Amino acid sequence: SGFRKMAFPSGKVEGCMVQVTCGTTTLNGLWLDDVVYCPRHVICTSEDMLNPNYEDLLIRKSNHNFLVQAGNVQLRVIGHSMQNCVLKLKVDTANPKTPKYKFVRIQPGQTFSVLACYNGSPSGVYQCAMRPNFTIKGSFLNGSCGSVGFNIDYDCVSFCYMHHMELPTGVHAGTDLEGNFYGPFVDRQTAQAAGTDTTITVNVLAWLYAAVINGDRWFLNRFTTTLNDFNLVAMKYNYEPLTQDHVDILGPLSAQTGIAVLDMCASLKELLQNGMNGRTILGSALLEDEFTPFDVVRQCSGVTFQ
Amino acid sequence: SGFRKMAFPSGKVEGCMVQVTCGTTTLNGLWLDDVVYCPRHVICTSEDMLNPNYEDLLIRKSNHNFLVQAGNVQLRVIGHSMQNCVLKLKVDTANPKTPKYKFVRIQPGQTFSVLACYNGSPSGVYQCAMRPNFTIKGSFLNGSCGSVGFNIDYDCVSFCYMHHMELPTGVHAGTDLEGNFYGPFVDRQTAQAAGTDTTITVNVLAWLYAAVINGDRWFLNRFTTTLNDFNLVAMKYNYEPLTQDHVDILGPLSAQTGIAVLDMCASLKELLQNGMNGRTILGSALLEDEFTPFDVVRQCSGVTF
Ligand SMILES: CNC(=O)C1(N2C[C@]3(CCN(c4cncc5ccccc45)C3=O)c3cc(Cl)ccc3C2=O)CC1
Ligand SMILES: CNC(=O)C1(N2C[C@]3(CCN(c4cncc5ccccc45)C3=O)c3cc(Cl)ccc3C2=O)CC1
Ligand SMILES: [Cl-]
Repeated sequence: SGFRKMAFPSGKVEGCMVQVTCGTTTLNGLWLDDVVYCPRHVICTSEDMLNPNYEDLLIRKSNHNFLVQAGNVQLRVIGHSMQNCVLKLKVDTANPKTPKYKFVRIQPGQTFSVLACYNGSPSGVYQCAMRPNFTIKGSFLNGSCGSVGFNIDYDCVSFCYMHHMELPTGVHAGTDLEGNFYGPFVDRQTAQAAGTDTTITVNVLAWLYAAVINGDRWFLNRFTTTLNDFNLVAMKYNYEPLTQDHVDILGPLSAQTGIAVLDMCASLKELLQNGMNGRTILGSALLEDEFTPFDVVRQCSGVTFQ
Repeated sequence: SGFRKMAFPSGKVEGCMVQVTCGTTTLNGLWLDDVVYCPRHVICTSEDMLNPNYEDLLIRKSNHNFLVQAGNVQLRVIGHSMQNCVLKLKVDTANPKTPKYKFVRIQPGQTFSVLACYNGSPSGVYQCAMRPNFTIKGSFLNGSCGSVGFNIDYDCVSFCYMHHMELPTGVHAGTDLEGNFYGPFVDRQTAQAAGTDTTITVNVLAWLYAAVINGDRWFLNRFTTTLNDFNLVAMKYNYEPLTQDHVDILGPLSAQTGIAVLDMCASLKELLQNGMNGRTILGSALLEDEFTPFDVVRQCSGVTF
């Protein structure tokens, strides 16, 4: 019993974190095999950030201008290249702690663990979701760039995020491990803003199923709804549209609890209209949207507390 | 910017988790140097759990009855002994991944990271607090016993909790690494319950300071209070009493924000009496009490390990 915001054990990622320095700029790097991946803005000064010409800044750099530090050991940079917004530094030593890994690009609504790092040293681990507006509500200070997001399903680490910047509303933007940004963001200090965010409906439904599994049913009602009528209500509360894909995805949780997806949608419609009236669901007074259907299945018991 | 429930990086603890099997019972063990620590109930059958005489159950076991597995390698048990509610299995190999460590017993209100494990394999990491009623609001299933709680102080892992059981309300009970339970619990299948819980006042105040540091200031007011008047109100709402030690502990956060501790206490009094009126603090409609003053300072400064 219990339901917590749970991160993957971070050890496999801790053994990959290094410090990358170019002149006066220092940030974090991810060392996998003989390559160190890091944000390309490590070659920029604060003045370059308004309209940087990365190709022009990079061509003036040699391998020996990049200082990579792994623990207390200096790695030797033997090559460099840029791939989108990421810099790939070829080093003379393969990481002996390199886990089994893949680079995966995630979709909005998907969750991941973040290992926040400073100066190549891990400081903390927390759970995050890719918001529908392609930002993440992380906890990062100056020096955290190059910190990564990942999932570890079945002992293989799937790296999905590298941290690049904080927007004016305090939310965060970054790229996949191929340097492609999530959202319409650029690694430029030009005026940028997070778009209006919405609630991840499929995740709130998954979390309502987690509460039924753990033994709570107070929020259920005798009603059902159509998918279209549910979406007309959801969008009035700034909730993302629920698609047939989301309904299909919620199938296993629906079978385990015996509550049809559109019946759970009717409960969600009622919760949005009435609020909680002093009650909580899994220790929360707000409807949680940062647990996916997959996260609920992973954490919750396979036996519903009927 | 941003404020998340953050755990310590778990790698140093991951390298210590092993699987311990005694007959049909399998649970987790902590392998430090040449000793594997685990809950002593690993030696009980379901019937034994009703009224166990652990010394009598243990005397009937030999070293080979304990199967310890580290990854895909079997560890050879060369000795065994009991210390309170923990079983210490002496093995023939010292853990090459043993970090610098200490066993520490924590007080209610203190937070720690839990590395939830099943079959000796880590599955997740989360942050939680020792409740004033000595239980923890964890997330554990059958097979999680022997999972540990810890904090990191520079390079040293301070182990503070080992998981033993789940109470009827779904909350959890366990021991320090010396086998002494937190709370009036026993490792027996008998009628036991979590007592009435209270809110950790010093932690709520720390989290209000974290919110101010992050730009959430709507709850601040021109008023102040005395410590005694605040405690009379806090008692009415099932909040733990605030002591002069708690006030001293909140000093740095008070200096950084310019909001005196008793000034923040007046803000907390108004929130208890009136609620939030449709507003949230750090994305929460409830007053959060699982962040200590130290956790707030650490997350708002980026302390590394
Ligand atoms: C909040 N940002 C800023 O004040 C500044 N900034 C800097 C930066 C790099 C570091 N960094 C941060 C990343 N995460 C958290 C942070 C917290 C507090 C300060 C900075 C942080 C950035 O955002 C950056 C990178 C890129 Cl690719 C594009 C633009 C910027 C940028 O705007 C200084 C001007
Ligand atoms: C909820 N518990 C139970 O139904 C049972 N139980 C078993 C147990 C050992 C495992 N375990 C659990 C530990 N954390 C989470 C759990 C989730 C779901 C089932 C069990 C869990 C226990 O509590 C145990 C240990 C001790 Cl030292 C004292 C008594 C018990 C005990 O009562 C079965 C009867
Ligand atoms: Cl995805």
